Amino acid sequence: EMQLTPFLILLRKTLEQLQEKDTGNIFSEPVPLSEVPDYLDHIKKPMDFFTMKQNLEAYRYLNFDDFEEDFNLIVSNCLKYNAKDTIFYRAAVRLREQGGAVLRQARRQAEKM
Ligand SMILES: CCn1c(=O)c(C)nc2cc(C(=O)N[C@@H](C)c3cnn(C)c3C)ccc21
Repeated sequence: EMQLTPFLILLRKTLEQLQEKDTGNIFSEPVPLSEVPDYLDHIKKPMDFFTMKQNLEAYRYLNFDDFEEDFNLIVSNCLKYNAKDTIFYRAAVRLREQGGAVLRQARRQAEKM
């Protein structure tokens, strides 16, 4: 199959590209429960890009689909929690669109290895 090191290099680059699409950095860190005290009542598995970076370096993404699954959680959690008329909801829609294109290109690179 493929070697670990180039795959992790690719995931690192892809994660950076996804964060670049989050210009407000609203997905960069876990949603602050100090300010959203009911968040865990609705969201079973919080996700954010800092947690994704920790998972990456902890060797918890060994295939592309697990990495993409956690990105999709960032999006879906935000769509679930926030009303449609909020900036947060619309930011998740835009991230789904822009991040999907980043991910399709990165997957093509993974399939080259
Ligand atoms: C879009 C994801 N997201 C949500 O889905 C919901 C429901 N709330 C969010 C709230 C913040 C947030 O509070 N950011 C800044 C003002 C702040 C204030 N104090 N602290 C410690 C921080 C980080 C960020 C993202 C959020």
